[PDB]
Amino acid sequence: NYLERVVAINRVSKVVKGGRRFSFTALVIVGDGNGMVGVGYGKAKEVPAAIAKGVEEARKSFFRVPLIGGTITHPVQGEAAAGVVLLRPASPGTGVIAGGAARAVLECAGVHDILAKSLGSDNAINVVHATVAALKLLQRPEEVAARRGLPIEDVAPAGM
RNA sequence: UGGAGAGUUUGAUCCUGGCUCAGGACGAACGCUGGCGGCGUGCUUAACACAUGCAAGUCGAACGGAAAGGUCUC
Ligand SMILES: [Mg+2]
Ligand SMILES: [Mg+2]
Ligand SMILES: [Mg+2]
Ligand SMILES: [Mg+2]
Ligand SMILES: [Mg+2]
Repeated sequence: NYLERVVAINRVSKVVKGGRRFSFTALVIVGDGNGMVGVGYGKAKEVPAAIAKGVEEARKSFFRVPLIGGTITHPVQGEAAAGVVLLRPASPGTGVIAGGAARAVLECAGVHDILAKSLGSDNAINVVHATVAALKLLQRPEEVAARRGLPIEDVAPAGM
């Protein structure tokens, strides 16, 4: 009952005396589609096995995403090894304006209204890691107001 | 009120970094094809050389007059 997206599958190799031993990696995104998403790498000698391992890794590594009604609360910039991803909230009309990896992550997390731009490296793994880093950096109004005081010193027009 | 990427250096990897493509636009040209209407638009090159016709006249209520028409007129 989850949403699973396999993002990138590539064939890696290792050289031995005989020749090249091939294997497969399959980066997988898994999320409940509502507010919670996980990422798992996964790797094996066969594509379905790698996909499976990615699925269990992601499902074990679920984490929670702060939404404010179908979009993220405030703009953020996430930083992976060398991938840079910029996310900004948008009005309810907009869709998900994102690239491949970022779109996978956001649509599995259950985000409907986002402008996502990748500025650093183009590797899919690092783009995914930067996106999850930005989602970690995200904040909620309720604990920012808990940290500061008098939880009205913000702007909460919609609510619901 | 608005921002999408992909291919390509390696046995494989991650960076750096060029090259290339997917969009739009045109006072356009060319290829194939071609029913109609509405509204626009048409020498971007030789400020090269130009046949022909037309693109600046008007006033008799300023004037002397009488080539033309109309006149009473011989
Ligand atoms: Mg770069
Ligand atoms: Mg080399
Ligand atoms: Mg080597
Ligand atoms: Mg490149
Ligand atoms: Mg000219």
